[PDB]
Amino acid sequence: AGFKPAPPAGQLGAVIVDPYGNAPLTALVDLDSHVISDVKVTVHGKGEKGVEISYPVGQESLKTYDGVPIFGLYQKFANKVTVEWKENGKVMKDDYVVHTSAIVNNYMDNRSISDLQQTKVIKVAPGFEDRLYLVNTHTFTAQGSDLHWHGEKDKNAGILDAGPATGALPFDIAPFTFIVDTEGEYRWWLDQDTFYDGRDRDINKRGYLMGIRETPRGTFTAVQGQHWYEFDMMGQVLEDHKLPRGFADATHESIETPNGTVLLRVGKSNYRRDDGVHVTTIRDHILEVDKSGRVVDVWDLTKILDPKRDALLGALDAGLAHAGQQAKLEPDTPFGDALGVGPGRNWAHVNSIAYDAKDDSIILSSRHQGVVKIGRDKQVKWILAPSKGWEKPLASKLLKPVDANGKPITCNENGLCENSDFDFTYTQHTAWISSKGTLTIFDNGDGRHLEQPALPTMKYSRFVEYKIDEKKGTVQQVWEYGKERGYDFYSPITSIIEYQADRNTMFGFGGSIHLFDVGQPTVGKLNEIDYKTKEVKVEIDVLSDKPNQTHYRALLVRPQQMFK
Amino acid sequence: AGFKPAPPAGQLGAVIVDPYGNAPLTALVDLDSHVISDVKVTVHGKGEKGVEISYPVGQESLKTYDGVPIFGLYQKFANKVTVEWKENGKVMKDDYVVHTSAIVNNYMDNRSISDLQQTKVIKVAPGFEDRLYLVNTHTFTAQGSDLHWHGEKDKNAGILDAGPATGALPFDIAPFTFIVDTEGEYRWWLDQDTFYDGRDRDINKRGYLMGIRETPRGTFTAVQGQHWYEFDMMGQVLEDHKLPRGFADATHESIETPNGTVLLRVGKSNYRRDDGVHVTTIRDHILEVDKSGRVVDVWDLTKILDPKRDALLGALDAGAHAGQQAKLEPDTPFGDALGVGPGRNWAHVNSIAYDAKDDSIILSSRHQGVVKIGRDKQVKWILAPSKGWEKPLASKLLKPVDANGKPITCNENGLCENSDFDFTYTQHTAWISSKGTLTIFDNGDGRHLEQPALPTMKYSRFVEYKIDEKKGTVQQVWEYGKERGYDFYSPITSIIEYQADRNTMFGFGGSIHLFDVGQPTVGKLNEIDYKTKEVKVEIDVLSDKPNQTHYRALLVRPQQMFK
Amino acid sequence: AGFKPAPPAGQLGAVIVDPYGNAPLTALVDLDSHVISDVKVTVHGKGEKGVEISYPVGQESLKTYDGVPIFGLYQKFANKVTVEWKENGKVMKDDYVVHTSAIVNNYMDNRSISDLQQTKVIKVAPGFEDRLYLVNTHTFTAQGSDLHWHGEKDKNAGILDAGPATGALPFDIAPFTFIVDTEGEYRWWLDQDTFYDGRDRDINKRGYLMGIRETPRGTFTAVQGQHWYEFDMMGQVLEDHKLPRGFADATHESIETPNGTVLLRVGKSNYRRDDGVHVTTIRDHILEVDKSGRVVDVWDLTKILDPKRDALLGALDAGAHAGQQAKLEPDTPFGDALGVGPGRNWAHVNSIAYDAKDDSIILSSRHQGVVKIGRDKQVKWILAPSKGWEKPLASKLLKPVDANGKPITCNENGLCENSDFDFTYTQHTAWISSKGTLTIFDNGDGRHLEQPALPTMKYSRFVEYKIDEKKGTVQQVWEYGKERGYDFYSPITSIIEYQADRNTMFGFGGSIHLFDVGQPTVGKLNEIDYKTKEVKVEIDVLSDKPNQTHYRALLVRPQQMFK
Ligand SMILES: Cc1cc(=O)oc2cc(O)ccc12
Ligand SMILES: Cc1cc(=O)oc2cc(O)ccc12
Ligand SMILES: Cc1cc(=O)oc2cc(O)ccc12
Repeated sequence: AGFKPAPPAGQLGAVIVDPYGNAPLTALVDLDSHVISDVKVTVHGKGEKGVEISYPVGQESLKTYDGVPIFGLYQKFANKVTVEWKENGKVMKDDYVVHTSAIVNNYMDNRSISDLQQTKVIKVAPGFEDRLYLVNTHTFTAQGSDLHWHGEKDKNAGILDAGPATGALPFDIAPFTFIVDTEGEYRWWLDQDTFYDGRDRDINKRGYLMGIRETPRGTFTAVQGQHWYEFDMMGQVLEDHKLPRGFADATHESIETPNGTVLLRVGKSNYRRDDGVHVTTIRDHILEVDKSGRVVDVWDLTKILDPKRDALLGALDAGLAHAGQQAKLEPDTPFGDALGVGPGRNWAHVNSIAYDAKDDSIILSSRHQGVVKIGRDKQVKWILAPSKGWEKPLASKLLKPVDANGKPITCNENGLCENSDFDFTYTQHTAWISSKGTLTIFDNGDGRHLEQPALPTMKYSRFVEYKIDEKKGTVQQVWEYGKERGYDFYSPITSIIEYQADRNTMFGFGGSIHLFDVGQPTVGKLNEIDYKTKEVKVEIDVLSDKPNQTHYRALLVRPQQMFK
Repeated sequence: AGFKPAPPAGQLGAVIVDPYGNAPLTALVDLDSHVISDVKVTVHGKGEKGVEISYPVGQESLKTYDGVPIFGLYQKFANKVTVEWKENGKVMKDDYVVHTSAIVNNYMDNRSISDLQQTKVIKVAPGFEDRLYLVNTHTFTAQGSDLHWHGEKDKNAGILDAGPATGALPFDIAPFTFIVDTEGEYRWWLDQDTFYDGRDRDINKRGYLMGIRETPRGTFTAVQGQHWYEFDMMGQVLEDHKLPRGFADATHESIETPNGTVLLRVGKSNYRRDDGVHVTTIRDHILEVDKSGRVVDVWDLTKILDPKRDALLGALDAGAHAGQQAKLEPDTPFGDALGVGPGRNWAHVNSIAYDAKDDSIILSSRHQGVVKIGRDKQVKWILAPSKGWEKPLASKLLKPVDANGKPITCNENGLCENSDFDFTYTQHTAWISSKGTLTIFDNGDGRHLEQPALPTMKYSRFVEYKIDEKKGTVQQVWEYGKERGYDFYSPITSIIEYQADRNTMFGFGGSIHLFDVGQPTVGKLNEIDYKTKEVKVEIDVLSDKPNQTHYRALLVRPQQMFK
Repeated sequence: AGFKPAPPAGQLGAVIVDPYGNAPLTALVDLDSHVISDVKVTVHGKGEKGVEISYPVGQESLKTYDGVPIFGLYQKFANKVTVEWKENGKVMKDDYVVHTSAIVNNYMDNRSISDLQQTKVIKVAPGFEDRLYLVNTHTFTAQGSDLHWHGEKDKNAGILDAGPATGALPFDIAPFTFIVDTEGEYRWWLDQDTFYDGRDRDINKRGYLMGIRETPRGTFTAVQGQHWYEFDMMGQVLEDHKLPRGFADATHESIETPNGTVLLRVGKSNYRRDDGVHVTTIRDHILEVDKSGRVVDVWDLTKILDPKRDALLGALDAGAHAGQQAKLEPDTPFGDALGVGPGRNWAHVNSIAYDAKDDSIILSSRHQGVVKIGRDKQVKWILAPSKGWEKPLASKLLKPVDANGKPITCNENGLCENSDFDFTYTQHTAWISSKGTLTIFDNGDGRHLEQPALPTMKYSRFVEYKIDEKKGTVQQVWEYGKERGYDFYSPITSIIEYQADRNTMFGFGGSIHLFDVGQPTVGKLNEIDYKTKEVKVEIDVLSDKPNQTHYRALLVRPQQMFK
């Protein structure tokens, strides 16, 4: 004999904790050749106020896992799990005790407050107890940024000098990926080693895990460094693709379209500038790729927008900590991940993508320029931004602010409006299309009205929603929130909103609250705001495990959709 | 810085050889940020009778490779290549001299005749000089089969005994993957390290590279051991998927459907038999999987067909001990062995065809026949001699008919009276031609459910059928090879596929002379005129070790490779 | 059972080609549980003037390989091999025909002249026909240098600027590693994938394969990037160590001591300068490490020597912009660049010798000279022109003397009056011959701390010295090459080593014609008679791409390879 496999737990197979080895708060009930249907799983709340997690499991899932997927376990706990099915026409039920192990943070040093990120529940309105949020955050590595792309030497550089760096390889950090419930408990953990290894020098396993977005299959896409991925809630890495050889440094976003493709935000490696110098470009290219990893289309933004436009670039906050100081651009800023104009500098900093199925177009959030729609035809359709700095042909594409009745609102070139609640967005994020059809944006608000304010705390962020009339070329602000909440609700970077049709709320995550508060944990604030009354239905704070460490994004995840 | 990159070769960028590192007879012309269109590549023939290779290159390819793909080089040679394009409305052309290195066989030993498999051009009709063929063949490793799946110990077994083996892990061999032109020159090579490593004991890089099929994108799918793949002619691995956790041992076939899914042939690991014993089943499940590697559907053939049917199994060549008829036993231990029941090689399914018309699959069972099975998991029809089949299945058997539609009388063994009609035996590649007919490679071992008096009395056929599903009849409408006898007999493997572009039947017999101890095995590439039956192409491929079968070959077209 | 292993070839086991998968011109005769002794292998020459290769094989090797190691095959050939042994007191012999595959260069592009480096046999004196030489050379990758270490941003730098680079990660190139016989045939090849992968971005498989040195076991040590290695002539990787975490960028040398430790040349990562800025230092630390990869000792040369000394640095060829004298600057950014101070290439140490007699190390500093440093971390003596050196170091300078022991008068630039005596400049391989003398390859760039009127006025020397450490004197006792002029001038790399078996000076000039734009670079293998100065061997190796330096070569002996 050798060693036997786990024996059957009840009326099906063994119950396997973490089948794929990437998700320790998950398990699987082995099917053991049983033919079953009507499968329904219930993970009971831990103790008194504990949140219960419940979902149906589809056939494709049962077939793919060869078993019933168990999602929503607590760490280091004797979880109580109920699985119900139909077998041979008869109704069946098993009760399992599924013991779990611990969540490990593999990236800790003297900066660490503790191992895990802390949660504080601030508000949970009745009827929102069941909400689950996936938090896409990260934690500093001991080493810090240790690698650069090698670039091309400029003719004006010292003859003796080594070659310069290029691109944005140092944009690299350990991931911290979990689902939190409304009691503030971790109910899912993605092992950090799934995608990342910050101790090895294998660039295939470095980067910044970002752009976690749900697919039509209830699975998720993601980007990290030079690869893009698809994974599921069982921790199965379903796709792992290298970027096509011409491109590098995928960050911020990955979204599956209805046509089966995936949009990514990358840079072009070995991009030849008009002066013949080769650079890796920064955050200014869009790819459409298929599940074969092949390029279906590319948008080179350096030829579509205006890379010499510094209207917003010059209005920016230097901040860490050289904070509260307006960015002074320089002609000789060396190429690299650096504020500046031109291909090879961070002139666009595109940070989100939305696919408009209606006209086969894409909407981009550019942190440093504004928000634009670009066609399949590579033509600018419209731009949402202050008018300053834009030249013709592009100035003609700026949308015109109007009111509820459609009458022009009067705005200066800096985007400051007269006698109106209307305001443009500035250093914004997640310009997405809601189920309503409108354009929702997280208006971070750094460099608002194209200047820094008199004092540093005079900043605020907004959840805003616009209605756009494309034929008329008009934009109407139709909803906003957070303007009154001041610095204490200001995320200078990252962050996301998304409209939730099911309970008519606006979901939001402010990812860098108190970023600049030296020695203080950064706050990620999960919010759900009632769309009609503007009341807080959910407010949950996530505190970084090291001081002054931004979070990136969060998602409202629904267990009902996870296992098609 | 420090060391500079390759400089531009002509008017575009550098020309890199084997950019992905898996295809040493390819190159890439870096785009270097040039905006180009109307691209056309030409690789010139080597010497006097050398075959030129020419193709257009699409925008998707330009964008994917960040350059112009150069396919069809010769090894260890100063290839002459011409690239034409349009840029700023101007017509542009470059001529490049692209030097290549050598093709390496990493699996040689005292059995090796030489390093590479030898090609002999026998016949090339005018107008067929341009043809290219991808040969999916293999080469023995020094150690042979070295790993087994662990099975469950049987209760009739000894108390002290170690557990048995199960499944088919030993089905494992180094790949030998190349494209040959009609001068018998190698024009493409897939490095053996791309997918395989027979020296390491990482099961993820083991198995039997098989089922190389073109996709709608001009790329190819393949299976090997516990993974399935997609790659392209630049040697880029586009997909690499583990089989879903319930399944094992993917062999023989992989085909992309029009719905974006892929059909695979696997076995079930930890399959619970009715007597409670768990086994890895052998070559009797079909998976439909999506490009995420998830299971869209599963056909469990042990519940759809009849695993107890020994009609054809009992009548098989044992081949060390070839020639002999296979005497089955009730106690054959579970494993990759001839036998009945789940956990033995009762079915040995070796090809799949998706029928888009009714959303069903056509399967070739080496040991049972050819069957259509529906999305609903119901048998729609069976092409096979009637012996051994019982109701409810017996009634799905197709009935042979003539050109006018009248019954052909056949005994239960598939022997027909006064007819060219014959069923298929131990067959392969039951596919659906562009005509809508069923093409099969009829290997012919166990023909008429018996062994012949003499081994040399065996023959193989290309054969084609017209099926009326409504009427439930089958009509043999084309055959070839019966009259070529033994020197055309492939006991195993092999394939045919109807070519509409030039009305030929393409064929590859993979195991000609397999049983001639000490002799190279012959893989014969053939294009046969569909009307005249004239041999338009015949090329023989000889194994680099004796008694080493080839699997399949494909007719590849350069103008489809780079979408 | 499934697929059988290779069967026995003769009276032992199967004969496997490239058993470890890294050395395609080797084979192994499986022992198959035979108990043998007195083993001798003979690989016969190819054709008329072919060099036979013969050697004994020890019990340790038999046991390690589980078989008889076959070394010295030709590529793509039916090698004839004879194996003799003793078994049960009977004398035994087998003759094997061992077929091989081809040698592959995986790094080719439009710069490629052809796939392999070309060899030209110029001179082979009788009694030197058997000589074998391992050539440690390299080949440009398509992309060139693509990665940098990230450094610490300097406070005099722009607020908006991204952080700078540091260290020498770009020092990275595909290896080209082979053994040539005196017919100029390749008799061994180390697969480039053994250690390197220039297509992937796994830094563990990057760098510059260097410092290949024989060990007391007849195996070899090497360094590449962030790892050090030990391998043998069967292509077996015996050790693979990461550098200790404080260190980076191992280049140029690796030598095993008699105490079981290994000496390496690295840089320090996160080295804190006195101004508080952290850098990866360049080529200025020596590690002694044990076979566990642990640090036994460290020599930090930035505290032992003088990093501010620009005597030789200021006088260097800039070579794109070759010929020009190097005009140093105070603001040269830290990095792999000519300059003073920690974090610039002030030292560029390129060889190490352990002196067992007093437990000290002799170093060659390309930019400073030759120095002995003790276990105690004290400078024992310095071989260099006196310019730029200040006390306390100035006083450790050796003083030149004649055969009778009398002073030779030299200016501060190393120009001597009425003497053959000259110091070394930008030199390499300051080793200790079996005679106890110091041998150096005097490249000669920056000779006499100046550039010449004309570039063609440069020459290189083999040179030998007798040092009295007690007296503090140095005596030039042998030189060669000054009178061969430019066609013998190696600006960089290169090596010599005294051969006692036949009283020759072995040499390899690695960069002959380096600056002839568009021309292959020449690596010249030489054995020079120590008494007569007659050229006993001269073989030229030509780079596969223009202007591509070679590093080193070693004289290898088959009868030592298999302990
Ligand atoms: C300044 C900064 C820090 C960070 O950790 O992440 C970022 C992500 C962005 O998209 C833009 C800016 C930052
Ligand atoms: C009998 C046999 C030997 C082999 O080497 O390969 C095979 C492949 C198959 O699909 C079926 C049978 C065989
Ligand atoms: C100048 C130079 C070029 C090179 O390719 O390799 C080198 C190696 C060295 O140790 C020192 C200098 C060089």
